[PDB]
Amino acid sequence: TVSTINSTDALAMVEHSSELTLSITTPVGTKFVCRTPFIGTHTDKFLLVEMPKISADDLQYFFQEGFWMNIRAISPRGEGALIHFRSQLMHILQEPVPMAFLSIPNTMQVSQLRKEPRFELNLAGKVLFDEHRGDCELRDLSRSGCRFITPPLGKTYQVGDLVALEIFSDLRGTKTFPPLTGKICNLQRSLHHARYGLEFNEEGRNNAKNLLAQLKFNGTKLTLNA
Amino acid sequence: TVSTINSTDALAMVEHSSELTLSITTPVGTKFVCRTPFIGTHTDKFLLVEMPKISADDLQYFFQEGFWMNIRAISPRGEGALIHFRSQLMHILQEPVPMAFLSIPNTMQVSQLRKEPRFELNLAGKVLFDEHRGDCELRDLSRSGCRFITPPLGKTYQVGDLVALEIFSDLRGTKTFPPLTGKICNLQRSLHHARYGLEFNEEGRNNAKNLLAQLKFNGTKLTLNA
Repeated sequence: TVSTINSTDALAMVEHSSELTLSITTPVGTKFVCRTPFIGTHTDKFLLVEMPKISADDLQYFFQEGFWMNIRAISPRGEGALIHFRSQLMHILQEPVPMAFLSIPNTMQVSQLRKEPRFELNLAGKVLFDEHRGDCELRDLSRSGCRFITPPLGKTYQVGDLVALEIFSDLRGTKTFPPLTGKICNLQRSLHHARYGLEFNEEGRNNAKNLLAQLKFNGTKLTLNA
Repeated sequence: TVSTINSTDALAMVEHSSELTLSITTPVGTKFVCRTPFIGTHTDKFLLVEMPKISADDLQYFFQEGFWMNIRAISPRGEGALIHFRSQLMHILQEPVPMAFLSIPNTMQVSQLRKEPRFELNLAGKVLFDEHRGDCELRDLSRSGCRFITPPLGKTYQVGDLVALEIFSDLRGTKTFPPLTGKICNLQRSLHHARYGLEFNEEGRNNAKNLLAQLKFNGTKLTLNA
């Protein structure tokens, strides 16, 4: 799962100048999110960062000494990794150059990212198999495969079947993205669900890459950009 | 050969917290050398470093704002690389924490290191071949092979000969390091020189690794530690 290690080792995984994401919560409970480059660290005393490129007002309201924040750093190690930790804004300097000094916790949590990230969704569409079309809902998607559900009492598919998912790309479902083609690699029938796992073929992988690109992230998940 | 590239790209090759070597020349011409960790950089404005761990007096005499220095940074990229550039000490801070701000030049010179570094030397010894010993001088050495010279009028060796170099390990040449064994891979005879290139076998490589370890670096080259 996730690993908790010493901050010195966790930060060694991060490249200087890389971007940090700051989720700030002010003393009165208001929230703000910004990003700023990671300078480096001083011994084990401070985490140095550049002043966020935000309006003077936002700096005034959300970037004051003493304020706490949850920071998320990135690491290129392996297929990537995310480093999460909580830090307090200790000092701000304007001379010789504007920069902030954050606190360093004893440990940080490191999350290894997957080679092929999976996205959770719920996009209606059609399943095309042997010239017949049925309804389906895309529930999980990665550049290599996906998971979809269909009406438990509609047409049934068997493992090994070459199907094509025609996902609606519009608000009212009439237009569809290029088809996600592949073979059913697994399935599960229950009283209320017909669950299927699809493994894309070359064509399917390209259209999947294209579909992920047309989608918009709402802060929680990918959805139709409309 | 050596490459000259933009400092932003050159510094991206260096890992934060890694050690920097500072060769300082004061305004009155005196010289000093110290090492200190690399913090990171602020945008393209400054190179941040930790205060060198030297005596107060040395800091007073060699680490003042305005002083120029030649810096050498290391990079793990490839078999390694050395980044050389000149920098001026722009600002020193004591609060929130002691740290120095150095200038960043437009470009830096990057030198790729070899997988198997070669050392220049001149260590007398004996060449053992077919039970006979002759004089020689070790002139070049790496973990995998070496170059040595012998009296142009002494015994001659041919390419492919399995010889053993018994390098004297003491001040007056009577004791020798474990033998550097291998095959002559090339040679060159001149009026004043008999030059040979040796390729170590397994045994030779181990003794070579051991010999490099017993040697002392005088600041210019490796020599007998005595």
